[PDB]
Amino acid sequence: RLFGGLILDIKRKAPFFLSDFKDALSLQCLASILFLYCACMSPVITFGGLLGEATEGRISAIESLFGASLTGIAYSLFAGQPLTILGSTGPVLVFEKILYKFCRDYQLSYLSLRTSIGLWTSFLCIVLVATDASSLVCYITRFTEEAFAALICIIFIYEALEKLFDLGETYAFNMHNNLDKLTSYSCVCTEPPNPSNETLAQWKKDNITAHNISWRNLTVSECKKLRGVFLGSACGHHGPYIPDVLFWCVILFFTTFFLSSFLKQFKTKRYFPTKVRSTISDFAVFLTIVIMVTIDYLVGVPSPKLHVPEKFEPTHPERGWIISPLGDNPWWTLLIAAIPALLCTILIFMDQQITAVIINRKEHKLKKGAGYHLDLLMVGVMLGVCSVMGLPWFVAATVLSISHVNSLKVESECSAPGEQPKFLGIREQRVTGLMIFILMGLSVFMTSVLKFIPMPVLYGVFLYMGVSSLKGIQLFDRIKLFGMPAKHQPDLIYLRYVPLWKVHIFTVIQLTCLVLLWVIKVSAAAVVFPMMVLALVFVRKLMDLCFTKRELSWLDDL
Amino acid sequence: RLFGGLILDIKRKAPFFLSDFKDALSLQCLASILFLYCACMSPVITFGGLLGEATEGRISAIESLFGASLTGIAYSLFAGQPLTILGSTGPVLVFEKILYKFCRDYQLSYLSLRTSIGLWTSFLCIVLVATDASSLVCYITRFTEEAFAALICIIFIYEALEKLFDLGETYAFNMHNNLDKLTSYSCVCTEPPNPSNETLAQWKKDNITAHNISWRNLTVSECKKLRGVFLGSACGHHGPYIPDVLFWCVILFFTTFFLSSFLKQFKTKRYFPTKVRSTISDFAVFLTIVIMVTIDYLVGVPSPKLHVPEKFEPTHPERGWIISPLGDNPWWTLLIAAIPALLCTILIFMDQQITAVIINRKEHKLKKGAGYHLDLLMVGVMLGVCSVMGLPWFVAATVLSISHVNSLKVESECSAPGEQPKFLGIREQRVTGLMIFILMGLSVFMTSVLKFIPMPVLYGVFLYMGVSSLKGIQLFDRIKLFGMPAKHQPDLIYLRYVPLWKVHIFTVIQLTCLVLLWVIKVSAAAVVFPMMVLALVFVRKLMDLCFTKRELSWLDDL
Ligand SMILES: *[C@@H]1O[C@H](CO)[C@@H](O[C@@H]2O[C@H](CO)[C@@H](O)[C@H](O)[C@H]2NC(C)=O)[C@H](O)[C@H]1NC(C)=O
Ligand SMILES: *[C@@H]1O[C@H](CO)[C@@H](O[C@@H]2O[C@H](CO)[C@@H](O)[C@H](O)[C@H]2NC(C)=O)[C@H](O)[C@H]1NC(C)=O
Ligand SMILES: *[C@@H]1O[C@H](CO)[C@@H](O[C@@H]2O[C@H](CO)[C@@H](O)[C@H](O)[C@H]2NC(C)=O)[C@H](O)[C@H]1NC(C)=O
Ligand SMILES: *[C@@H]1O[C@H](CO)[C@@H](O[C@@H]2O[C@H](CO)[C@@H](O)[C@H](O)[C@H]2NC(C)=O)[C@H](O)[C@H]1NC(C)=O
Ligand SMILES: *[C@@H]1O[C@H](CO)[C@@H](O)[C@H](O)[C@H]1NC(C)=O
Ligand SMILES: *[C@@H]1O[C@H](CO)[C@@H](O)[C@H](O)[C@H]1NC(C)=O
Ligand code: NA
Ligand code: NA
Ligand code: NA
Ligand code: NA
Ligand code: NA
Ligand code: NA
Repeated sequence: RLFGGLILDIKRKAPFFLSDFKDALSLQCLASILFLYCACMSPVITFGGLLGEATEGRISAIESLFGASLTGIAYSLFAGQPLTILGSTGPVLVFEKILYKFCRDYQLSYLSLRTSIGLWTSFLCIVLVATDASSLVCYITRFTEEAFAALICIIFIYEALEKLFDLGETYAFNMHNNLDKLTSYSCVCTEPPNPSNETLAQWKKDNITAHNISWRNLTVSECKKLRGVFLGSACGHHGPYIPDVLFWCVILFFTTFFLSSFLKQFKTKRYFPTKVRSTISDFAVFLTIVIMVTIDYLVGVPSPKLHVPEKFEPTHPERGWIISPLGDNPWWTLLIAAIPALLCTILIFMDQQITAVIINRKEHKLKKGAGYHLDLLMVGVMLGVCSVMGLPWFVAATVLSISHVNSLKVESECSAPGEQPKFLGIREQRVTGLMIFILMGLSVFMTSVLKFIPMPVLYGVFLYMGVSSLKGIQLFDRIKLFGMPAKHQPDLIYLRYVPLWKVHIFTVIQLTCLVLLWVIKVSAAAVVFPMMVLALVFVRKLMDLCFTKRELSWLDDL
Repeated sequence: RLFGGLILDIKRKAPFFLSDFKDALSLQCLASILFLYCACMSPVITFGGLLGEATEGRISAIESLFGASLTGIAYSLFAGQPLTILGSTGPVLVFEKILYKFCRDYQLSYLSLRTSIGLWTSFLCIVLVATDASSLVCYITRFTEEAFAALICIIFIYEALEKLFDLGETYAFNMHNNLDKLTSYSCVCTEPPNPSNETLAQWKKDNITAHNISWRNLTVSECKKLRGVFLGSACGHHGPYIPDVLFWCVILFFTTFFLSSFLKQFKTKRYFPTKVRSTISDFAVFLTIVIMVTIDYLVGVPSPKLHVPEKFEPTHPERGWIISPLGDNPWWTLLIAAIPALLCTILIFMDQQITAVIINRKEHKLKKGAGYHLDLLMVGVMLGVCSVMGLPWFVAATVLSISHVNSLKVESECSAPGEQPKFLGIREQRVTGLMIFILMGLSVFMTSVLKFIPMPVLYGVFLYMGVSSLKGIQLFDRIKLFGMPAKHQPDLIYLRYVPLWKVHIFTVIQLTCLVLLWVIKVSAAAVVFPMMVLALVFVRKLMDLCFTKRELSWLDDL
């Protein structure tokens, strides 16, 4: 029948609707909210700023904030597994870059074509929900759901490190200064000899006379605007050297990670009460942020800070929030815009479904059942709504969702004569995501407070999340201690039943696939990256050949 | 009889003399030498500089280096337990200060009186060796040998941290600068209006005319010498702000400690060969120094460096190395100088014997026997020699000796059946100390290489040594997990046979004594600090009262 899977999922999920809200009456829920609000805001603002730069000021940060708030609210209220956090995906930012120049190349209107493409993508997603294609989830095995996770976590860690490495270019220090000659250490703005006729043109259309302007007062920004030349002993590539800002950022970045790691380990200590070993051990990354913000405020070094937009009206002065599919375009662009819609729908479907498969793993001991058809239906509906309103596209994010799940773990009480309380289950609820995405939409009113949060602290939090998300994957348990290392082995039940060289070959097979994914990740096919989930399944099928089925579904499997 | 204990100790130690040299044919010996050379040099130079400042340039760093080399060589060649490292104690830099005002307030010669006092102290030490008073070692129990270790280690850690905290005063950064106004950020030396008549006097006896001198070129050191005034936007309390030197020092200090801790943990890893898990796991703090020196050289920020003196002749131009007891003093100062000799001999005897008791603990599983009379005899002989030559006094150091012993530990090669390799014994030898104290005396020729070692790296090494020396003390094993904490307990055999509240009272008794030692450590009695070892024994005697002897020598004396 049609819509049969959706009806079955709604019937399964309906009984637990009230329990989903009632189960959120503990402190760990507020701890997760405060943990994830800051860690989820920063990517949204960065993506919004990048898209506004790429689109000449059409889709800026405020539209990204509003779209994220709307999509998160309507996903947390009505969906399947509510522990999935929708988040702005890098890939998208690629799809606009080719699009806008395309709209610049011929003579087309960007917003109308984008809205038509989004509407047709939403229609195709609804059709896919009708056909019940999500049953293809039955084909994904542990092989993919333990490679993709490792690749995404490693990429996240590398991006977190690269974001810190980038700070050295903007804030360049002096590699060779004499501490005895500080009396002769200054930068001065002077007029440029024989300036380029381009700059002369600039001055003329700005009515700028070289002679009358005082040059010895112009500050760095004004000097760069007026195209001046710096002449001094503290000059650099472009602009005076910035003293002691980079190393303070490095100290902030590493101290935040180390302090969070230390504070998230009081559930193993013994010299404390039971209400102090689980109240500053579940609040490890919110106490860290406050402490580091206070330290940064006391020291007073001007490190980069978080800028949240203050206005509420749209960025472009003529962007009243509605976009008809066709207002300044020929009628055939609607019928041509459907061609990219198939690719976009397939890509979004595969990304959302692989994230849902990763989240609903059997090791998390889910009690309330999960549904895949409703997730895709609501993702498509909000994709259409966001496309009509002129808002950026949002799909599931893997690292954020894994960190959300890991923050609601429930552990038992004993552990000294035993160890690390046995994991009993994930706290199943719907208030955490709703509150996170409500607070995201209200950040326009709390700008005066969010301006005190330095960026290196957020980068350290990102690195901590990326490192902590690794714990749990089965891949590493082989990769770490099987391929090369030593001779003796741990228990590792799968060995209790199979040859060692077979395990080596199995690990090598996964490693080659991971390397291939990394190589073709950036390449020229980053546009169609997640489509590769259609390739690992083919390799898994072509593995029963030189593998007996017993070894096959004993060393993989689950 | 007379000298009986010395004869017995010589008879015990004679058989193993050749084995002591032959057992030093492994790599761990060179590893210990390279570990301890740098960690032992820096205190010597710092103490020498401080004493030269306090004595107006009579006993500078070069005399300290030469005295340390001589004393270490003659102690390693002929002594008892050769794992004790003689080192310049802090207490002395106080005697040799007061003894300076004196020789001035009155009208005495410093070197002659100091030599007479040292000679009489050496004579009293030889008499103590003759009387065989070192048998009083039989009275020291585990109670003291586990406080005086904990107190010394904690003091060492605090001093290592304070040495880093001190760097903020010399290199002061700017707590509030505007990054847009770097075009107006400079310091300028200008002539001081209505300068003090003191400075006028200075200029007159130096023939310095205010008018003709150019003030806009004088550098920071020249400006401070000429008593100028700084007038600019980058000025501070005294002198221009130093950009990005303090935070680089902090990064060096903490990175060295973290990297050393990480590198000294490859004896637990499993994904490496057996010749790479014990060649960069016993060379953990010498690879760290090289890596951090290379990083500091590549970055190029002018952090403080290690200054080793280059000259070989004595500091004062008339200090030909010999000092007759009386050359410019009345003949009764020799007979009066004996009064402080009793106190100095008692103090040195108690310090050396408590260090020897700590080192020769039964847990280290010493095979070759130890002797206490010969240690004191040779310490006294070299104290007399150093006093005659005009060199600073050297006695045993606790943290350095403990780190020397811990660096020669021999571990087994079986961690799979059981656990971490069971400690088999301390490698007993005499080449390590001899080579360390030979290399210390040759540092005057390798100044061009030692100048590249930054000081924060050495402070990080000091902190690592102070932290690692804590591991092993029984005190903490109670202090950590008995007094306040939780309800359940580990095995801890002493409990297998006694009341818990008794253990609490026992720990409280030790804590009160430790607090008293800390309080009277600085006080006004730091001169007579180690004499307190005569007080803990009295408390130990007055503990059998409200303690049955069974509980007493089951929880206490091991
Ligand atoms: C670059 O600036 C120069 C300097 O004013 C200008 O060069 C003139 O170029 C035109 C032809 O394009 C000539 O007829 C003039 O004689 C040139 N000026 C001189 C002083 O020789 C011009 O403004 C800029 N050059 C170009 C090619 O636009
Ligand atoms: C920069 O502008 C100021 C403002 O006129 C001038 O520099 C000095 O500013 C202070 C404070 O306002 C006053 O003593 C005088 O206005 C200026 N002192 C002088 C010129 O000796 C000046 O116009 C500009 N500075 C330079 C170097 O051109
Ligand atoms: C401090 O400098 C002042 C300024 O030159 C001097 O003060 C003179 O003090 C003597 C007595 O000590 C008087 O006879 C002079 O008349 C003082 N000078 C003036 C100008 O009044 C002197 O060099 C210094 N002061 C002292 C007390 O030594
Ligand atoms: C500092 O001494 C120098 C040396 O005479 C002078 O400053 C300039 O130095 C450069 C390089 O030697 C030369 O252009 C001239 O010697 C100086 N230029 C000038 C004075 O315009 C000057 O004597 C001193 N500087 C000041 C500011 O007094
Ligand atoms: C330059 O001069 C013109 C005419 O004199 C004037 O219209 C224009 O506004 C001036 N430029 C600026 C930036 O005001
Ligand atoms: C100052 O002048 C006197 C005599 O004119 C001279 O002896 C003295 O050397 C000069 N000062 C210096 C530092 O040379
Ligand atoms: Na990711
Ligand atoms: Na990231
Ligand atoms: Na994803
Ligand atoms: Na010490
Ligand atoms: Na120290
Ligand atoms: Na000592």
